[PDB]
Amino acid sequence: RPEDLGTGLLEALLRGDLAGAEALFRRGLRFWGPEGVLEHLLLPVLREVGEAWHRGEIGVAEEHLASTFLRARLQELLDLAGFPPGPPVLVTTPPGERHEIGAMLAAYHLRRKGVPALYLGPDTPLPDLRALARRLGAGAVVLSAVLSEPLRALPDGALKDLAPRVFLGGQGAGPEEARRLGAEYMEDLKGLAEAL
Amino acid sequence: PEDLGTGLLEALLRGDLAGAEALFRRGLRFWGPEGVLEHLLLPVLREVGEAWHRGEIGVAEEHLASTFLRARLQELLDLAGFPPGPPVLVTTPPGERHEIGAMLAAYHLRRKGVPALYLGPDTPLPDLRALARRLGAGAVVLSAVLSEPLRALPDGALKDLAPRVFLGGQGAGPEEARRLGAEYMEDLKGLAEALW
Amino acid sequence: VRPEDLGTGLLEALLRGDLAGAEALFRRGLRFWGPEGVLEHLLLPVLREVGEAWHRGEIGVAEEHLASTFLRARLQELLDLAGFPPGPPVLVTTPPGERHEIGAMLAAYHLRRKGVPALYLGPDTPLPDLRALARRLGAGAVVLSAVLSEPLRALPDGALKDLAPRVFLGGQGAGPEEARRLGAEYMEDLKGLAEALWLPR
Amino acid sequence: RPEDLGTGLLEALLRGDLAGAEALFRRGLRFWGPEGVLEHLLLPVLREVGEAWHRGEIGVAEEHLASTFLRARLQELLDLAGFPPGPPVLVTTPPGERHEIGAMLAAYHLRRKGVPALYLGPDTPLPDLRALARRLGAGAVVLSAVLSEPLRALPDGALKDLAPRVFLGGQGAGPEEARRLGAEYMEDLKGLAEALWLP
Ligand code: B12
Ligand code: B12
Ligand code: B12
Ligand code: B12
Ligand SMILES: [Br-]
Repeated sequence: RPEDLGTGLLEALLRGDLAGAEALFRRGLRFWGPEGVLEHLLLPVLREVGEAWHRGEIGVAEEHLASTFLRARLQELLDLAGFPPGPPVLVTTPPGERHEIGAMLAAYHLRRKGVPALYLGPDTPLPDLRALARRLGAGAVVLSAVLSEPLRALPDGALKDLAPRVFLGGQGAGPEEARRLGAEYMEDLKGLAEAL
Repeated sequence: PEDLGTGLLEALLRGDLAGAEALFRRGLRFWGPEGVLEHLLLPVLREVGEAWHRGEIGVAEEHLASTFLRARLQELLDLAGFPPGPPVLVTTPPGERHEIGAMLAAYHLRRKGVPALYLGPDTPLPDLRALARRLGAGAVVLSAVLSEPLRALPDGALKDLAPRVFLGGQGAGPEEARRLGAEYMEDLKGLAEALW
Repeated sequence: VRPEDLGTGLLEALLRGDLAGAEALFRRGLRFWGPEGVLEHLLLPVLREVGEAWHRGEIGVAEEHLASTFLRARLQELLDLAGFPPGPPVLVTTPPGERHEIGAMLAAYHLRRKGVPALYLGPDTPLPDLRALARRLGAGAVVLSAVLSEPLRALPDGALKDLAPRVFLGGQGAGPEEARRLGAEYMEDLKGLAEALWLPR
Repeated sequence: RPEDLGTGLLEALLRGDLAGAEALFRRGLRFWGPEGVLEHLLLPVLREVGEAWHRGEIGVAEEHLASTFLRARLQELLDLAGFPPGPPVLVTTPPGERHEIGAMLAAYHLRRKGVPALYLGPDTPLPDLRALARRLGAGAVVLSAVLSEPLRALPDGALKDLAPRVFLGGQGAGPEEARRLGAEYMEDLKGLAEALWLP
């Protein structure tokens, strides 16, 4: 039953039953819809994995396994959203940030609203990012920070003119760090599309 | 993979919906969203139609397969993004009961960032015109598999359904479109370009 | 708060072409009340309101189409979430001339929820073709949904009698007298259809 | 058209035409099939991207974009190969190795041969990897190294007893470094499943 899908998915992953995990995920998709399954299945399982690690019950390998699975499910949804033409929004994470899920969520929410979000993958050097934005005439750059340490490593103003609009979010980011870096801060992914 | 079409058709004809669903999903993984329509859904649909037209299968078997494929397309349709802004209304001419062409058109538009509202088939023109006007629709798109429903319409019938009116499907040709006051397009890939 | 309270919001979302909003509201209803709840207390009441509003001339065919297509899509989703078990199927359709799908889809859904392999063919299946498919697949039953009475009236006495070992007819277009004339078993309760099949558990 | 697919795909990616890149990739699939498209399209384009970067013709962002696309196509094929039951083989890259494609190829070739290859993602610390292998009762661990420096940083015997069988490959690896690390070395992915089954 739905309230038990999260537990089932997590237990499936922890015993290496990818087939079973995939079926459970698909059930979640059918029940909650695309946005629903992200809010009520993907994120809760990801958090529980994190909490289990933070508590010492599993290691990085189990975490990697679950993240890779969920990244694959999200990439599927990303390609089902389609990719509109027109000036792209480049989506990535700060240098040193290897966690991808936040960035992919942001790209997904934009693409569902008809915004051409180009997900680059994580960990993009800022000069290279600036150059690509300029060449493709990107309207915005969007950064997801799960950890605060990668943002702390950046100098003041580092994000300031990557693109006409620069957005920073994720639990690793706050309004003060965004201001220091010269980015706009946003808490809700659902409002990122509206903001553009 | 070049065997997915045969497998799907045989699965449907023996009423193995579970197997047909898996095969369809394989086709999705392999060919992508637009690809599975070109390489799996439409070929199977046509083979079913041809088999019926040849007298090899009965209406019930055909219905079963068509209903399945309609359901798979509706799934993909709702997985696509839906932007805000003036909608494009998508339907079929009065008397045209076949849905898949219209659904394809709506899907290809939604993938390209166009807010295509699929109404279902068989919409009377005054009612269609009124809805377009009320919602401030930028366009109406009609899919005609049969030519007879178009033939029954008076000259100019489609001319003012919305600021732009497109007619396609194998039931339509450039001369019939001109007679009816619609713009003709053969390729769905060019419909999105024509709007943006 | 009850499911039918969301009906006005859902319908108004649909009528202004806010598909995202309509979908979200429907999904909320699903989370809160569950599938059977939302079907009985949101989907059907809204479908009827749409129909009545059309029958009264308050909305045009296009708006009605839009709403019906939306509700059909939500029901098809639930239908495919119920899964498809193995075993001899039950074929679900509507009589020739009957284009309305929702009743048939409901019947298929309630069977599938109870572990019965209900094959929904779509609507409007000729009887000899239906009989042939039932025979080939070794179907235990056929289920017919009739919203209109005229399609049933057009059929000869006994026409439904031997489509399969069991044949069930329902929908507001059907009554017990017409079912008896046609040789079908008449059935009002969707939740009791599986039980009526006399299968294990 | 086939002889033009690689150039077309690369140019599509470099101008951020994901729709066009996806179609071109699908054409490659129609021509060459699943295994074919990897040898004739995915890998050549990946290498050309790399070479173009190494030559200074594109920046990291363009490379990231193309690699992310190709990673997505490979993950698709990986999950199409299916996942059999039975004791898994864990597939990853050494600590410090962020490149994924080699590992994904290895997992794919195993899965095609009916081996349950669990791709973990890249860059797994060895104690954590050891623990997961133990928990899942994995018969083998497979590591793909494109860079040599991450292997050089590892202590002697570091890969020994991650499972009863441990394989190391990729251009970053050679037989001498594998022996030092306590892994078995191999070059050809088409032989890897057979090499795991047999002694
Ligand atoms: C999972 C998790 C991890 C995972 C991260 C990988 C993964 N699986 O995603 C792993 C295992 C790596 C991890 C470990 C650590 N992480 Co941790 N862990 C978590 C946990 C449980 C969830 C984080 C999470 O929600 N991630 C999913 C992302 C997508 O959600 P999100 O970042 O909150 O972002 C949301 C929004 O901001 C928005 N969003 C995301 N991106 C963007 C971008 C834009 C533009 C916008 C508008 C919105 C947006 O969408 C998201 C969902 O709504 C939290 C605890 C908790 N929150 O309950 C911590 C937590 C974040 N971790 C913490 C940290 C920093 C760590 C550690 C360094 C601490 C340690 N014990 O060593 C380690 C080391 C990191 C490393 N070396 O890899 C601490 C933070 C404390 C602090 N700030 O000092 C937390 C808060 C735990 C705690 N309560 O103490 N962690
Ligand atoms: C499948 C099929 C059926 C199926 C329908 C399945 C279903 N949809 O539920 C069934 C078996 C029901 C059927 C029956 C009939 N159909 Co029939 N059958 C076909 C068949 C084999 C394929 C049709 C098809 O490709 N559909 C899929 C659609 C999407 O393809 P499409 O219309 O070509 O559209 C493409 C493009 O135009 C574009 N597109 C679509 N819409 C739009 C819109 C725009 C704006 C744009 C830009 C692009 C675009 O995308 C599509 C794919 O690339 C063809 C024969 C053939 N080989 O083509 C006939 C055909 C269409 N059928 C035909 C006939 C005669 C019938 C019947 C009337 C036969 C009869 N006497 O009873 C019945 C009608 C039933 C009714 N309800 O009225 C004729 C039509 C002749 C005509 N009118 O000119 C055809 C051509 C067969 C023939 N050669 O005689 N048929
Ligand atoms: C909605 C509706 C429509 C909608 C249909 C929406 C849709 N896409 O499905 C629209 C607007 C299209 C419509 C139009 C028409 N319909 Co109308 N409308 C209705 C309405 C309001 C409700 C029908 C309904 O409840 N549908 C849902 C189904 C599932 O409900 P149900 O059949 O009662 O079934 C219940 C149970 O029997 C059970 N069930 C269903 N099937 C089965 C099977 C089994 C085995 C079991 C156990 C149980 C079961 O499930 C349901 C639970 O409540 C009624 C009037 C009313 N207030 O009831 C008419 C009504 C059915 N319509 C009617 C008419 C006349 C029409 C039109 C012909 C009007 C016209 N002039 O063109 C058209 C028909 C077009 C055509 N195809 O020929 C008449 C039918 C008269 C008759 N048949 O004798 C009605 C009764 C209105 C009237 N009093 O005049 N209609
Ligand atoms: C593509 C590439 C990149 C790409 C990576 C793209 C990507 N997303 O993977 C990019 C542009 C990022 C790149 C950059 C760098 N790379 Co580079 N580039 C290459 C290139 C052109 C090809 C590598 C390749 O083919 N990878 C794909 C994999 C699958 O191929 P493979 O490892 O040969 O594996 C084959 C087999 O071994 C088998 N296989 C793979 N794994 C396994 C496992 C097992 C068990 C088995 C049996 C078989 C097997 O499958 C493959 C055949 O189909 C080579 C140059 C060349 N001509 O080879 C370098 C090369 C690997 N790069 C190199 C360097 C130096 C770098 C950088 C460190 C440069 C720098 N920044 O200073 C960075 C890395 C930055 C970092 N630390 O993260 C060096 C490595 C030197 C060394 N290892 O001693 C090379 C050799 C170039 C050179 N001549 O200097 N590179
Ligand atoms: Br009900």
